[PDB]
Amino acid sequence: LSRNATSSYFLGWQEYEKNPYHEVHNTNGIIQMGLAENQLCFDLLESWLAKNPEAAAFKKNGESIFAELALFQDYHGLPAFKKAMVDFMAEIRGNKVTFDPNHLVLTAGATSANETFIFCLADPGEAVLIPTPYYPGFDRDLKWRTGVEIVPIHCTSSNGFQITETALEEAYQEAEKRNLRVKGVLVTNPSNPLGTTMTRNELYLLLSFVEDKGIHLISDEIYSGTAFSSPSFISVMEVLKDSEVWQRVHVVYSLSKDLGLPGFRVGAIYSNDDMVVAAATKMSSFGLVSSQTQHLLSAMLSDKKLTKNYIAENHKRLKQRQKKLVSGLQKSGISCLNGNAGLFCWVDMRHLLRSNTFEAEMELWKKIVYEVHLNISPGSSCHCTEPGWFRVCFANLPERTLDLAMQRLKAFVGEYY
Amino acid sequence: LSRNATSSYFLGWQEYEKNPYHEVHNTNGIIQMGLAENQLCFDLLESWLAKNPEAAAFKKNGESIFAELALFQDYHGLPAFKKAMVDFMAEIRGNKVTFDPNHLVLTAGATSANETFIFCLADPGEAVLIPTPYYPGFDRDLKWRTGVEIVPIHCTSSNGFQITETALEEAYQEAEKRNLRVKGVLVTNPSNPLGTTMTRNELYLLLSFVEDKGIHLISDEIYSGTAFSSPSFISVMEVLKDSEVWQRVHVVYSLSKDLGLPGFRVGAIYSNDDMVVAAATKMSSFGLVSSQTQHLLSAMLSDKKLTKNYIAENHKRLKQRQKKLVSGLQKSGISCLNGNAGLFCWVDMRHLLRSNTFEAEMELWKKIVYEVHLNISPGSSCHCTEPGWFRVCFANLPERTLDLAMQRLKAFVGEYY
Ligand SMILES: *CC[C@H](NCc1c(COP(=O)(O)O)cnc(C)c1O)C(=O)O
Ligand SMILES: *CC[C@H](NCc1c(COP(=O)(O)O)cnc(C)c1O)C(=O)O
Ligand SMILES: [K+]
Ligand code: NI
Ligand code: NI
Ligand code: NI
Ligand code: NI
Repeated sequence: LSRNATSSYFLGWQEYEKNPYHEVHNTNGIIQMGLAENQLCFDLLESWLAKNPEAAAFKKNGESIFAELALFQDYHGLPAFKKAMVDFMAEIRGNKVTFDPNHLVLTAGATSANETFIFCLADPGEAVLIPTPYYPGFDRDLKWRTGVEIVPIHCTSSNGFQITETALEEAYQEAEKRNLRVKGVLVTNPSNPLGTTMTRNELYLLLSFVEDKGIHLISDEIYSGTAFSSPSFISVMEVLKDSEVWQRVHVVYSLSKDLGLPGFRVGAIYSNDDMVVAAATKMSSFGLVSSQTQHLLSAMLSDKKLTKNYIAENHKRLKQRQKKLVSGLQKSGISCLNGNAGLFCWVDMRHLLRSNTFEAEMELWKKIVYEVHLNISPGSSCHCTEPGWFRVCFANLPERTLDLAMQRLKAFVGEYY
Repeated sequence: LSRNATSSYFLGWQEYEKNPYHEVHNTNGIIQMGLAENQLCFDLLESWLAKNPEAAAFKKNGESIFAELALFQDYHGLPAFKKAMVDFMAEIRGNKVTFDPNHLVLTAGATSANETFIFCLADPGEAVLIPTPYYPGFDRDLKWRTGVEIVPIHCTSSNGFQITETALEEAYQEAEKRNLRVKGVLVTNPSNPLGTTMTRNELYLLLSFVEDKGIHLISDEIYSGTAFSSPSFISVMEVLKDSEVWQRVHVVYSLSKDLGLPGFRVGAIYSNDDMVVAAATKMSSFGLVSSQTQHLLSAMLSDKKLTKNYIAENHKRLKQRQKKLVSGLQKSGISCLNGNAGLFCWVDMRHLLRSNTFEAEMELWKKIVYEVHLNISPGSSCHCTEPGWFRVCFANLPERTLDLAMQRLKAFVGEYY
């Protein structure tokens, strides 16, 4: 084959499938708390669909448009869907910001949109700065086929894993050291795996740093609609609304996490740079969104009654579900980073480490997966600077199963501590 | 931006949108005969859908499976859909060959599957051999992000644009000359833009050549279901059915052309090499097929009554439509390559060239688009070795519009010749 053709986050995931938990067929199975999915609000969608069958019937205004959709492969995207998307994104941001649909580019999921953005701004050998801890999938998405390098901006629990001027300069000094040409910074807001919204000061800090370095800022806002608690979610685009730096600020979105439709593969890129758009637009040809899905979500995201109620009901259920995990953890004497967003909790299990090393982290992880039968993501998998932290997903399973996981966890700790 | 971020086939296409033809709003518009789309058999699908609403209703065996689909993002693909796909591909090949679903990899269209295959077999700087003329989109799909080079295997009208032992060695000698490492040959069977099925002798010739060079063979069989006339379509996989070369034979498929659903973005890769599959599989994450589309086509492609009737009715309508273009052309004294497949005719307009040059070809093309108001693909756009040839699509428009195009063409020739 070729070079391109030739961790724990992916292993635990594969182990889960080798022996998945089932409330009837396999009660001693592995419980999956390692995938950030949101299955809480399906009933609201399932209900709406069964009563609004026209979208799925390839019909518009009553008349069939099956032929038009079957042929639609325009890499510019279905216009009705792009408008519905930019309004939904505006609604999530309290309508404090507005997006132009001619500047929105659809992609098959955010996995496809992040890689695409890398291909547009960084040539092989070049580099991007990314705050750690970060989504484990980034190592694959952003590097495998682009040949670009990620230089970590380290963050510690000292200041709640926030981004500091110190970390930024330090990460950039590491780039210059390795003679790597830094093309930009890619941040996740709200943060995965932290489950925290970025503060306005962090945002201004990023905007200033990339203004002094003449580089790009990419904000992965896929969890923007999962901000179920104060403070408020602040889009990087809102911070620009209060010279030439805005042409270097970009947004990556997806309907995978707030709507819980990762299977439909709807992602997007939004940039103010007319050039980035045109190039990203052309690249979407490699991963367009099914026109069938575009038309369906175009009808759903157009029902302002459905979206207003969905957002409010999702925040509510997320918050309730989050407290149930926190309390379940507090029950075993385990604390979490104070999070107000995401579909997971960044958990502090340092006090359970044999030693302050990653080797010890690994060991604790193995036991949890092979003994407690729970799949969670270790912090080294997220490139966290300090051992002991784990990401635990709480919205990808039934409440009762969540309780079960907690019990198996309480037993374990009260079984070795 | 970056290097990656920074012809006539694409221009004529853009001109068409700047002034598209319309049988009511714009009769002097440009007629599109440059896009190989099949709108002939939509009625059969549209009809089936309106009477089998469950697929589009996210329901299986009566029960809702909306939640399961919404969450399905497995890069291994929905199993029911993969089985339905491998049987449909088997049916198109007269069930003379069988495909294993664990060896089939889904991608968002064949555009996504061809690039992916390039990333798996060729490292940047390396090369692939491709018979000309070939699909203009290949220059973008296979080279833009892979950095791989295409070395043309020239074919002339002398022997009906078939592939000869001479052309193969010659193309390979050109590679060695440019110190390019040849990784394989990528062929289109049936051929685009020729609209001809590959003969068994050509297939054996390719299998032998790649066996002597120790390289891979990729067969783009996206038009396999558009073989509406004798001789029969012969899959490269059938030729292998009558030592270690089969592990280097691969197939690229799509539902864009036989089913006429380019908008749904369903593509696939099939290889016998367990290693290629696993790697292609991982790469599909960048362009997965919407689970909604997978489930819909899983029901449709499972109705053996629908598929048997669709295939037979499609061949029939294609053949009838093809003769209508040939006769329309013969009417202006224009001949075509004797084609038995595809959604287009490879037309000989050499006798209309001011001179035997491409400059003259360009000139004839400009006039046709700007004067006759017809969009067709010139042969240089396909990297044809001899000027004067044009690809004309006949299945992407209403019969009456097709007649109109013919009239405007007859007038033109009888207006300058
Ligand atoms: C649901 C997986 C979750 N996060 C994934 C993810 C993506 C991929 O999303 P998609 O749109 O479905 O391709 C892109 N960006 C980020 C920042 C994340 O987290 C997880 O398990 O972490
Ligand atoms: C319908 C366009 C037609 N051929 C396209 C094409 C593709 C892309 O197909 P998709 O599956 O929709 O991404 C891939 N391979 C080949 C060989 C062709 O021709 C055209 O206008 O030529
Ligand atoms: K897709
Ligand atoms: Ni367009
Ligand atoms: Ni603009
Ligand atoms: Ni899988
Ligand atoms: Ni096998």
